[PDB]
Amino acid sequence: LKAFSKHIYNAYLKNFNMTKKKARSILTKAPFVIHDIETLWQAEKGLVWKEISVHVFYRCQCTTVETVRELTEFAKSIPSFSSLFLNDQVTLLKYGVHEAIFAMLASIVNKDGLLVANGSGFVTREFLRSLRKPFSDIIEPKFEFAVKFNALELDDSDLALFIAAIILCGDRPGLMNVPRVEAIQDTILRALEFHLQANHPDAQQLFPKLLQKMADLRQLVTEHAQMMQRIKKTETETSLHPLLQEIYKD
Ligand SMILES: CCCCCC/C=C\CCCCCCCCCC(=O)O
Ligand SMILES: CCCCCCCO[C@@H]1O[C@H](CO)[C@@H](O)[C@H](O)[C@H]1O
Ligand SMILES: CCCCCCCO[C@@H]1O[C@H](CO)[C@@H](O)[C@H](O)[C@H]1O
Repeated sequence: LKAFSKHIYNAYLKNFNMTKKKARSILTKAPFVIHDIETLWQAEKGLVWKEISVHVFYRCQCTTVETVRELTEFAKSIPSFSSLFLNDQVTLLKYGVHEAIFAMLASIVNKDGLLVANGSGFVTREFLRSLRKPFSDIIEPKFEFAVKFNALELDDSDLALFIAAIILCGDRPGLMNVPRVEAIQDTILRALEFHLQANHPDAQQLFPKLLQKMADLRQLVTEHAQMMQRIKKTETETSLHPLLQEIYKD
C-alpha cells in the first residue's frame, strides 16, 4: 500500500511542472502582478508566457489543455491505468480531468489570486472578477473551492493519491470494464486513508472530508460545464479549443 503510494507520488513528481511545495514557496513561512489591462499587456511582453475578457479566457484554455497533457502522462505512469484498454483510458480522462484540474488549482491559489506562467506571474482575483460577465463568472467559484480546500493543508504526496482517485473512478459514463476500475479505485482509496494516518496523525475526519471534496468537485465540474455551454451558445466570437470541445460534447 505505502509502496504503491510512493509510486503514485513519483509519477506525480515526474509529470507535473508545478507542485504545491514550489507554489507555496513562491507565494512565500517559506512574481509580476497582473491586476489590470496595462499589467496584462506588460506581462504579454515581459514574461512572454478579440478583447481583454476573451484573451484571458483563451489563456485559461491554454492552461487547462496543458494540464490535460500532464494528467494523461501522470495516469499512463501508473501501471493499472496502462493495463486498461485505451478506450477506457480516454473515457476516464474525459470525465475526471477537470475534477483533477480544479483540485490542483488550489495548490497555486491564495485568497487574493493565482500564479501563472510557471510561477513567473500572479493574476489577482479582483482583476478576474472585473472581466465581462460570462468570463468573470467562471473562475470565481474555483477560488471559493480552493480556499476551503487549502484549509485542509494537504501536501503533494496527499495530492498525488487524491488525484489518482479522481481519475480512476468507476462511475464514468460508457466505461467498458467498470469492475476493474472500481478495483483500482478502492486500492487507491485504502492507500489514501493509510497515508493520511501516517502523514497527518492529528487531523480528525480528514479522510471522510476528502471524499466529500471529491463529491463537491463533481458538482463544480457540473456547473463549470453549464457555464461552458452558455459561452458556446451566446459568445459566438470566442474560439474553443477542439480537445476541450471533445470533452464537453456530452
Ligand atoms: C491573463 C492570465 C489569466 C490566467 C488564467 C489561467 C489560470 C488558471 C486556469 C484556471 C482557469 C479556470 C478555468 C477556465 C475554463 C477554461 C476552459 C476549460 O477547460 O473548461
Ligand atoms: C484499445 C483501443 C481499441 C479501439 C476501441 C476504441 C473504440 O471505442 C470508442 O471509445 C471511445 C472512448 O474512448 C468512445 O467515445 C466511442 O463511442 C467508442 O466507439
Ligand atoms: C488526452 C486525454 C484527453 C482526451 C479527452 C477527450 C475525449 O473525447 C472523446 O474522444 C473519444 C475517442 O475517440 C470519442 O469517441 C468521444 O466522442 C470524445 O468525446
